[PDB]
Amino acid sequence: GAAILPDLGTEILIPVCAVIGIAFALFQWLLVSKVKLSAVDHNVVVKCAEIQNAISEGATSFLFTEYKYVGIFMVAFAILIFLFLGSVEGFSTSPQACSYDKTKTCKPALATAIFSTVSFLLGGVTSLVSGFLGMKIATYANARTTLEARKGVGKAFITAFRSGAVMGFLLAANGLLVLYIAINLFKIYYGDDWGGLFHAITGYGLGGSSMALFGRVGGGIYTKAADVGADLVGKVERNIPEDDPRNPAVIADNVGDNVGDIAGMGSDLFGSYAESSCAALVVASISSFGLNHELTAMLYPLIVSSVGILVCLLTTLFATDFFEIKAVKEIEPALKKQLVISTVLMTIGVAVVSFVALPTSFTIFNFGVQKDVKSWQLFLCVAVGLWAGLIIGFVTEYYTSNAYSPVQDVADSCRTGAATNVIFGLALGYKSVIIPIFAIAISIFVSFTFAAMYGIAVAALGMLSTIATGLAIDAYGPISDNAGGIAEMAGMSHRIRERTDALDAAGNTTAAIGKGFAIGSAALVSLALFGAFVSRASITTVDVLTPKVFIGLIVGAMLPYWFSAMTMKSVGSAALKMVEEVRRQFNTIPGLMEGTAKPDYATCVKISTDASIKEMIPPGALVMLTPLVVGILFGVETLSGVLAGSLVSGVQIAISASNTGGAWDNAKKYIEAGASEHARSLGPKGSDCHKAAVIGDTIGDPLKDTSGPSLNILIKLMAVESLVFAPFFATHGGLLFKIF
Amino acid sequence: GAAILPDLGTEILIPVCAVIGIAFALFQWLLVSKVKLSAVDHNVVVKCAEIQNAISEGATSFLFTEYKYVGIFMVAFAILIFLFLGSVEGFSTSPQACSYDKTKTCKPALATAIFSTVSFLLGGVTSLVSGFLGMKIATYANARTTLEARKGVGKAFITAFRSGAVMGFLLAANGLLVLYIAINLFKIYYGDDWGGLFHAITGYGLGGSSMALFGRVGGGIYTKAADVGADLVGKVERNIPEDDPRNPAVIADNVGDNVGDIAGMGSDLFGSYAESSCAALVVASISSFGLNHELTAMLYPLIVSSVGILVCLLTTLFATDFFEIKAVKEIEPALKKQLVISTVLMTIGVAVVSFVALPTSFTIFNFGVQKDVKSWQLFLCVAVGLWAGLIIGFVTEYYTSNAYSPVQDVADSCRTGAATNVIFGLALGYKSVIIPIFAIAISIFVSFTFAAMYGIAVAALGMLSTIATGLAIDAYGPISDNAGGIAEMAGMSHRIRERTDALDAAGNTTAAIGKGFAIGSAALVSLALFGAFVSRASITTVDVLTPKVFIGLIVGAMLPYWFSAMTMKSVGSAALKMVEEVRRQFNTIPGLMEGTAKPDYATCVKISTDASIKEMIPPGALVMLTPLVVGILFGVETLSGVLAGSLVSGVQIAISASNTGGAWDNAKKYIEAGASEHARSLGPKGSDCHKAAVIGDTIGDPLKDTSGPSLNILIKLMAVESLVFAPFFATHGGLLFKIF
Ligand SMILES: [K+]
Ligand SMILES: [K+]
Ligand SMILES: [Mg+2]
Ligand SMILES: [Mg+2]
Ligand SMILES: [Mg+2]
Ligand SMILES: [Mg+2]
Ligand SMILES: [Mg+2]
Ligand SMILES: [Mg+2]
Ligand SMILES: [Mg+2]
Ligand SMILES: [Mg+2]
Ligand SMILES: [Mg+2]
Ligand SMILES: [Mg+2]
Repeated sequence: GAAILPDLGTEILIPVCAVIGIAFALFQWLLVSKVKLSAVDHNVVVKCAEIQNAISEGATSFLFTEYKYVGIFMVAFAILIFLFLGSVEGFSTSPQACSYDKTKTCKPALATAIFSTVSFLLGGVTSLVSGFLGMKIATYANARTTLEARKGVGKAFITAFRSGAVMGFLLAANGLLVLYIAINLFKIYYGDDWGGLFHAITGYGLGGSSMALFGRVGGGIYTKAADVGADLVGKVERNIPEDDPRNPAVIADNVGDNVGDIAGMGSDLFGSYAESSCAALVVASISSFGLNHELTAMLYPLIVSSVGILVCLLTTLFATDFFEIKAVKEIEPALKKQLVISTVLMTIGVAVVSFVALPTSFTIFNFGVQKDVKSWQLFLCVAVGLWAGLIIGFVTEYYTSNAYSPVQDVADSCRTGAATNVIFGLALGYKSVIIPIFAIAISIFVSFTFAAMYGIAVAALGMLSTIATGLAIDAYGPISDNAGGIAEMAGMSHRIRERTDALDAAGNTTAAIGKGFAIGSAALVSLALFGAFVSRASITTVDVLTPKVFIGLIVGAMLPYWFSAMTMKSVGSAALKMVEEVRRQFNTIPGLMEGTAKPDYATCVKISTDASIKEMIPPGALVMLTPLVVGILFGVETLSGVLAGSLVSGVQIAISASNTGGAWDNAKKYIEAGASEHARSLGPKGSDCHKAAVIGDTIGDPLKDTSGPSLNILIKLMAVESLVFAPFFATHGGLLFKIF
Repeated sequence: GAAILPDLGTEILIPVCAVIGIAFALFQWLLVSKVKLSAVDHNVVVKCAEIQNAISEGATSFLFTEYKYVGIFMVAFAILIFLFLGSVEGFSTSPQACSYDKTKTCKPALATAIFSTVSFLLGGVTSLVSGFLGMKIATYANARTTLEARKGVGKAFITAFRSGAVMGFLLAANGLLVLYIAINLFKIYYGDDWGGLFHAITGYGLGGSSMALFGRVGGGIYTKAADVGADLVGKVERNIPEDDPRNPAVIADNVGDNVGDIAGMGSDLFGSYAESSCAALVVASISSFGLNHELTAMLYPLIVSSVGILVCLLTTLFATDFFEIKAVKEIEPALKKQLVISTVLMTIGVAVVSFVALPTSFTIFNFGVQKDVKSWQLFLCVAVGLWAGLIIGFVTEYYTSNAYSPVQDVADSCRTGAATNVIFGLALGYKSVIIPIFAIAISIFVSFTFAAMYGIAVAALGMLSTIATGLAIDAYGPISDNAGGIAEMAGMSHRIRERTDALDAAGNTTAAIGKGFAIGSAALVSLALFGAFVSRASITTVDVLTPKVFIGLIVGAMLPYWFSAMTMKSVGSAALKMVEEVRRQFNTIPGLMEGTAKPDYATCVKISTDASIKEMIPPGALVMLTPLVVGILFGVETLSGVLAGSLVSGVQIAISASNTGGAWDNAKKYIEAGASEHARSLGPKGSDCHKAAVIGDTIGDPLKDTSGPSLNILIKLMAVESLVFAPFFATHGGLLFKIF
């Protein structure tokens, strides 16, 4: 029948939790504000503050530029959405039989065409705010982390983690709240037509991820162009420290961290959150929950997320208060414990939520038939995703942390030069896919078996139920990155850089981990969305052994490579420019190498601004146009193949790129830190071994920061896009087969 | 209906063409014998023949070693083939109703369990002979190519190309003759049970690809460990010319070209040919050709191959007689003319064959139903694969020859160091997959529609119809590669090496093209076998949106990466050892760097001998065990997913790795040749640009020569293997689902 938790209870619980998540984030921002500094040893607090201003000014500046374009694109694309969805019923205004129940009347397809546009814009905008907010907190916390490092690793860790949590909590609560608001607003018009309500609502994730795609690639190109240029000429050529203020590309590099690893990453994960929620909602909308108009159960995913916010708050308190770091070897397990604790607490949280928000029996729509599902089967659906996530974290840590043998061997291979470094690095990344894929496959199998597409979507959301914490441990990294950047630029003592280098190395692992969650959840949500698309397209069977499906499958499997070709080439080209620029300034500015002359930072900022803004367009277009072109020309069966193929194929390359990139970075950190006999025998900085690592790191740069992480967006974006345009491809698509 | 050409004529025609092909091969060998030399400036000729002997001894010594292990394994696996297939009908000896026509009676399954073992071993042995005969001609032709280079490139080119033709006509004609024999031999037992006959014949391809997986991987690891070692210490560290007899790894390296790029590749393409024929045969055996016992049409594939030889013979004359070569500008065009001419003639050829060897109307088995097909549609099926082959060749040249921009930009990117070289090279390879996939997709759509799994399989044969030429142009490369290594080692003039370097460069592009054909044809044949596998396993539908298929799909898609992880790491490790070794000799043996002392070659041969024999086992096991493990534990649905997944995923990485690898190679050559202002700008040899390219080149070594090309075996092997064991899996597999 109904659940223990009455509807009005749900309607209160959700926004209350969002409000708690927001209040908690503000509180943390407030605590961080205790670290004082101003640009008006005293000299060192003044240099930190000016550098921080430079970075802040650059990051805010680029985003406004980027968002202007993306914002325009968004508005264009929303028009396409209205037009195409609107034409499905020739823009009629009349009601129609509910496609999920012929006996009832549903709102016109036109309404949905309109509201899908509204949720799209909503998601687009929210995705922009997610990246902008993360950027504001990161550019605020970076120099404060630097100053706090004067007292030790532990203190700096706290200010970087707290701030990472500012972003995590803000993003989760705001994404939750907006969606919650959107649903309640849409419902006023839809009333009893919940299928229409929730089918319109899915624009929200389409919005989120479209904007994310450009945010990730734009930011991604911007940052790696600087990073490669700065590192190659500075470290490999001119034998100076990494973020040396003599290096004209350092400002661009550090801004790059906020603009890619933060803003782009933030948008990326918002889209993950939005899509997973949306995919669970559409399926439930025509399951027993939606048909019987049972609000609490319908909003199950949002209740899961609300509780995630609370669990993550708790988990946060452990790292922030109940515990203290005194030694560097403690940083990574601190971070790892955030995942362990949250996963355990959330397992209990989901149990409770599954107990009180689900009737013990219900039906889940399953390709035209109401499948009987029990609430303990559902618990296992979200729990299996949540646990697959954790497994993925552990495996990814094992492959990217310099505490373990894979990366150490990679560093060790530097002893025979760059070529062996790269071979080992590539080999490592390839190897690293094995277990996450099994974890994903297991997740699919359990969740698919128990509750079809709905179960799979709820597994995705389970993997993202602790998104607040996931984001915190991840956002922690770029802030720690800037901290050391600012330390070197501020001429602070070697003790500070060693501390930031410890934080930053842990950040590399944490980043690989976040990528892992992004890929894992993306594979889940995409499968669910694929299934939903299939019903909506009135496809009876996706048969791999039909010519239309199979050509789609193989072409779909190529797109991730097409996409990587473009993004790699962009970074490669922009970095080539950057290096020529950096060399020139060392070669022609008297006193630069000497330390008496100040370099031109703006020119480097300009090179990575010009390249990113321009070169984000073709890959964005590839992804976004593909479902349209394929659906219109070849049709829904073929598009089917493309969805499956880009899923199973993209996922392998996404994982191996992000991990290979991470492994190289930390293999270099291992050499730079020389905190063991092995490490030292590879040093010191400047050695042939070290420069070999730098070469690896630098090749890994676009792998793990531009193409790699955007691949998960490629996959999940094409999937909501397809679901949103499904009736339009069903009705007006497959032209090439119609004319012939 | 039946065909113009009588069964008796077909029985005569086939071996005549085979005999002709062998007659033409021996002839070319005799001409090569004209270039006389011996061991036991004429001081050169003695040194060359001394050098040639170290290599010939090395190649031979390794293959025997390698073939000892493979042969043993070949025996073990054959037992499994007998046990597992025997267990289908409890090892009964009674006849049984035909699988395809219940009204009729068919031979015992046990009989087939036996013949499948017979054809398998027949295949393994014919594979080993293919690689061995290729090594023998190559090891005989290399020094002959060196000596005739004293009279310009043109004369050195013919001895090289004639020798390439020797391997190509022996392989194409021997695989044909044995198959033909095996069929007729098998017929004696099977009589009217053609279904049983040609299902028994499929073991042939399973055998060929089985004894090729190990030869490609094993030989690919021997070479490349040597290659990376010799080049990194030689050129990058000690600044001596490539293949300098000072370098203790040069003998292994030049042996490696024969043991990997000749032997391994020879076996690879044998598998490709055997599988394509066998695949075409099995669908035909239960089509109207096999039901109505129409022999000529039944052996249509073997008839296509037969005219293939003749056509390729004619085509070869154009390079051997009808047209000569002066400018190095001409070599690449001469090689590419061989593709174009053979493709045109053979288009007419297949038209002839299709007009005389097929009834104008017939039926093709189509997933349980006889599908009406017209002989002109079959013409199109093989032609589309034939032309797809040419397209793939052209595109592969565009992305791998240093006469075009992609590779030139890659070389150019060396100006900013090894990292930009690697980033650019990686991007290029990714890029390069687009058009070939499209070609493959088009071939599939056209062939699948017309004639189902038969068309597709016949499209694979179409792409391989000119294999005699394909092998000629490809084998030519390693022969040229050795010819330059011997020149250096014999200390002939700069002008000698500069000529072979041009021949070698042509060989690089030519080896990439061979890789395209291998990958292109493998995608085609695997899909047909997959199809065949599906009927044979009594699967109604391969539905992507089922838990069993989907987990198969994503896991299958991971396999190519797991396999690449092993093979890359293998070369990485062996390469690390080889460098440590070449350095050891350079630092200890007094006056070695001078030339007053002889390096210990045997040590370097041992490091690579030890690595390859050991390290080829796991990846072989992975590919061999996967169907068995998946089919038995999870069942034929999941294995369906695995097969589809490993196909669409593995092809992307196979192409991109091969092209990247070829690209870095030719970019290095480009600099080394300095035949333009731009090339000379990056030089001279020893320069930073040249070293950065060497780094890129040695990273690409395992990419194009170990992992990359082996992947096409991974895909096609798993497909035949799955087909052969289908009844077993259908009957006794799926355990994990039965018990729970
Ligand atoms: K990081
Ligand atoms: K070659
Ligand atoms: Mg850097
Ligand atoms: Mg950074
Ligand atoms: Mg940094
Ligand atoms: Mg890092
Ligand atoms: Mg970096
Ligand atoms: Mg080499
Ligand atoms: Mg070689
Ligand atoms: Mg060579
Ligand atoms: Mg080569
Ligand atoms: Mg090589």
